[PDB]
Formats: sequence, C-alpha cells, structure tokens
Amino acid sequence: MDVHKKCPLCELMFPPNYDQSKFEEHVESHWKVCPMCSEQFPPDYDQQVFERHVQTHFDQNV
Ligand SMILES: [Cl-]
Ligand SMILES: [Zn+2]
Ligand SMILES: [Zn+2]
Repeated sequence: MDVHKKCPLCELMFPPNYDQSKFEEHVESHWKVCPMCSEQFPPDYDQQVFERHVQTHFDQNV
C-alpha cells in the first residue's frame, strides 16, 4: 500500500511523485553539521563523539 515516500528520519510523508531532489533536501535538513569542515552526521549520532570531532579541528591547529 505504500503510496507515499516516507522520510526515514522523521514522521513526514510525501506524494509518491514528490521531487526527488527536494526530498533529498528534506532529509539533509535533519543532519548534524560540523561548523568548521561541514562534515554531516546522523541526527542521533552521539553528541559527545560529535563534539569531539569539532574540537579536534582546534586541538589539531588546522
Ligand atoms: Cl573527550
Ligand atoms: Zn524528515
Ligand atoms: Zn569537521
């Protein structure tokens, strides 16, 4: 019966003909983003681990 595109990260759903690219754009909008290098992560990626990534850009001296 699945007549819609399910977002995998939230509860939303879309017309089955919903602009693929716009849908990719939706999905991307949940991702966490490193403010220095822009790497992206699952929204639920561990916050400690995530912060450690950011910090490393500094600790390292880029
Ligand atoms: Cl740590
Ligand atoms: Zn979503
Ligand atoms: Zn980064």
